[PDB]
Parts: sequence; C-alpha cells; structure tokens
Amino acid sequence: ELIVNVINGPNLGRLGRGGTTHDELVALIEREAAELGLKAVVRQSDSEAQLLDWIHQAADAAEPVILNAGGLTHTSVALRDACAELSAPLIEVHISNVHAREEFRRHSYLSPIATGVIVGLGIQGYLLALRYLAEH
Amino acid sequence: ELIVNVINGPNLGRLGRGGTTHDELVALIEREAAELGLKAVVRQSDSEAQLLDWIHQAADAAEPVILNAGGLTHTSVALRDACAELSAPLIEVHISNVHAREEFRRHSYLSPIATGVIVGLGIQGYLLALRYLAEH
Amino acid sequence: ELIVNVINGPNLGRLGRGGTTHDELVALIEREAAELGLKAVVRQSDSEAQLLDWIHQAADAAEPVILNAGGLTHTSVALRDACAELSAPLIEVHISNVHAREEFRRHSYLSPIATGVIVGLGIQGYLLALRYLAEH
Ligand SMILES: O=C(O)[C@@]1(O)C[C@@H](O)[C@H](O)C(OCc2ccc3sccc3c2)=C1Cc1ccc2sccc2c1
Ligand SMILES: O=C(O)[C@@]1(O)C[C@@H](O)[C@H](O)C(OCc2ccc3sccc3c2)=C1Cc1ccc2sccc2c1
Ligand SMILES: O=C(O)[C@@]1(O)C[C@@H](O)[C@H](O)C(OCc2ccc3sccc3c2)=C1Cc1ccc2sccc2c1
Repeated sequence: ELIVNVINGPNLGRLGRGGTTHDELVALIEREAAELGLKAVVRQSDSEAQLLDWIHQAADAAEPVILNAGGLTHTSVALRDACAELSAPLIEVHISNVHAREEFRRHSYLSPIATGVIVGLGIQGYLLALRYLAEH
Repeated sequence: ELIVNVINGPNLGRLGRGGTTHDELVALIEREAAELGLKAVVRQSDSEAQLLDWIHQAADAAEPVILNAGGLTHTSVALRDACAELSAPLIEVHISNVHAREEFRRHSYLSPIATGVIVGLGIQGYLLALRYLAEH
Repeated sequence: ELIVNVINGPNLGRLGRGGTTHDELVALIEREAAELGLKAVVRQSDSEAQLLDWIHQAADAAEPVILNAGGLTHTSVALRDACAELSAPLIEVHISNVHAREEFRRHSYLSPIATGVIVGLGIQGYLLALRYLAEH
C-alpha cells in the first residue's frame, strides 16, 4: 500500500548547478507522498549495478517504482530486464521533453514495459507519478 | 588444461524466483566439470567493471571463458573489447532463445569474436559448452 | 590555467601486454605537460560511475578534459551528458583510427559536444591534445 520507490539514474545528482537540487527534489517528493498517505523512498546513483540492486529489491517486495534512468534510459537492456521483473506498476519519468531533443533520446528501452510515462513537465512529473499510484 | 571460467552478467543472480537458482547452476556446472576432468570457476556480477576484471584475468592466465553477459550482450563494446584479448576459446551462452524475442536481442557484440554460441537450450547450454572445451 | 585532466575509460589499463603500458603513458603525459607549463592529472577506470564522478569534478572546477572513453565512446549517453556540463574544452582522443575498423566504432556520442577530436595518431594524440590546450 504505502511504499513507493523513486529511483534516479546517472547525472541526476547534478540537479541545480533549474536551481532545484536533488536534495530539494527528495524533500518535495517526500512531502507530496505524505500528503497522499504514501511513503516515498528516493535513491540516486551513477552506477548501473546499484540501480539494478534497487530494482531487484522492489521486485522482491512487490512495491511500485518511479524511475528516471537518465542516460541509461536509451541504452541499457540490463536495466530494462531488471524492471521486467516488477509486478507492481513502473512509471517512467523524464524532467525534460526527450522528444524535443536529439533523436537518440526518443527511444527508451523502458517505455514498452512501463505502465506509463511522463516527460517534459519538469520535477512536477515525479509528484504526478506519485498521485497516479495513490489513486491506484 | 583444467580451468574453465564461467562468467554471468547482469540479472543472472535472479535465476529461479524456472526454479533453478544461480547457486543451483553453480552446483550443476561444477559437477559436470568434475565428471569431465575440468575445474569450473563460476562468477556472477551486475557490474560491467567487475565482469571486465574477470575477463582481464582470463586473458592474463590464457584460460577459456563461457560467458553469458545478459543485457550487456547487446549493448557493451567495452566487454567485447575485453573479450577480444582472450587467446583461449570464448563460448557465448544464452539460456533463452534470443532470436525468438525482441529484435534488439538478435544482435550481440560478442558473437563475431566468440568461437561459437549456444542459445535456447536452457541451463544445459553451459554444460554443453563445458563438454566442447573438454574435447578441445 | 595549469590543470588538465586526462581521463581513460574501460580496457585502457591493458595498454602494452604496442609495448607502452598505462603507467608509461601517465609518465609521458606528465613530462609533456611539465614542458608545456601545465599539470596533467591522469586517471583510468573500467567503471562508468567512476568516470562520471571525475567528469563531475572537472565541471565543478571548470578545468579542461582529454577523454578516451574506450568502448563507452560508442555506447554511453550518460557519459556524454556528464561531459555536456563541462565549460572548459573537451578533447576526444583515440589511440587507434576508429574509422578504419568496425562500423560501430565510427559513431561517438562524444564527438558532437567535444571541442575537437584526434584519432589514429597513437599515444602521441594525448600529447598533441595537451599542446592544443596550452596554446589556448
Ligand atoms: O529526466 C531527464 O530529462 C533525463 O532522463 C533525460 C535523459 O535523456 C538524459 O540522459 C538525462 O540525463 C541528462 C543530463 C544529466 C546531467 C547533466 S549535467 C548538465 C546537463 C545534464 C544532462 C536526464 C536526467 C536529467 C535531467 C535534467 C537535468 S539538469 C542536471 C541534471 C539533469 C539530469
Ligand atoms: O541468457 C539469457 O537468456 C540472457 O542472456 C538473454 C539476454 O537477452 C537478457 O538480457 C538476459 O537477461 C534477462 C533477464 C534477466 C533478469 C530477469 S528477471 C525477470 C526476467 C529477467 C530477464 C539473459 C540472462 C537471463 C536469462 C534468463 C533469466 S530468468 C531470471 C534471470 C534471467 C537472466
Ligand atoms: O583509443 C582507442 O583506440 C579506443 O578508444 C578505441 C575504442 O573504439 C575501443 O573501445 C577502445 O578500447 C579497445 C580495446 C581495449 C582493450 C583491449 S585489450 C586487447 C584489445 C583491446 C582493445 C579504445 C582504447 C584502447 C586502444 C588501444 C588499446 S591496446 C590495449 C588496450 C587498448 C585500449
């Protein structure tokens, strides 16, 4: 019921140097989860292996995942395969509109196995993902 | 003569949750190697860097490798380049038939430099790889 | 003014087993930097995450980077995105002529955001990169 895992991939630690930092993002997400009667567990890593371990744990616990894989979105089959194990919903979030930039950003290995996908609505995208999981 | 390195990539630790676990696989491989008069050293990691170090060691020791790179099979040039250094045979194994699934799984950076490749014969594929190395 | 970061990616630790080793390369680069009135800080890792941290530090310090990403050159969007943060020049170096080999080596995620690119001039490529940064 309560626990939602928010997982951020490579370079998302560099947020705010917008002016919103990753710590600020964690704080916004936590607050919104509280207002929605959820607990958000937010994690970020530049390491593919660390991201896979976190997905493994969400699979074993049957908890939902909101995932912004950063660059790995367009490149990693390993991450996609880890996510394919999830039984609870997977929501893909991108801060920027990945369809308005380079062609390589318009393909995601994650989109076809995600429940849904939100892009280009900024940091609010994460909050809106939270809200979707709350009404489901 | 005796030593064969079996290297498993990302997500192969999730075997059995088939019902064959990775530990079970290690056990099957070891037994078969013993019956063939070989020693199997089996290793698994979700970390590309760890996989590359293991390939580096096989190159320096001039020992054979049976490799199931998981997702990295379709994506990693770095791993392919590490494997290109091997002087002893490289056998590529996939549990599933990667040619019966998504198009992206039908390209391997490893196949063109491998001695040969076995797919879709399940866990027995590893054992059959062992047997090939024993008669060569 | 003085500091230039030279960053080597996966498999570059295997140099010399040419006969030039990575340690030898570090030594050549340092000497040339000294003769040019610079300091070269040379680093190598098989770990994408480690490479990204080093790029993050160059971005925060506003220092230049000479980067040979190895295999990650052709595959990593995450590394490209990290490098896009650099305000000082980025020079891409490849020891081999990547345009004379397999087709996959003829695409780089880094070239379009690099100041310039040197390939196929061997280890001297790094020294020539140093010299460019010295006259700019
Ligand atoms: O959510 C995304 O828009 C995306 O997933 C798009 C994806 O295609 C891309 O790989 C990505 O990482 C981009 C990125 C990551 C780090 C940096 S630092 C300066 C620019 C920059 C850009 C990201 C993550 C991202 C987005 C905006 C920002 S601003 C500082 C970092 C960062 C990361
Ligand atoms: O040997 C393969 O068939 C392959 O190399 C194919 C390759 O295209 C793929 O990246 C891969 O990793 C797939 C994978 C890895 C982990 C998991 S967990 C639930 C599904 C799943 C799937 C694998 C490894 C693989 C195969 C079957 C199974 S079952 C649980 C994990 C796993 C991993
Ligand atoms: O600078 C390059 O030419 C390149 O960036 C080209 C790039 O397309 C490739 O991924 C790469 O890594 C290649 C590589 C890396 C390690 C090894 S060990 C035996 C062969 C080999 C080849 C490299 C790095 C490279 C180049 C030459 C040598 S010789 C031993 C390692 C190595 C690495």
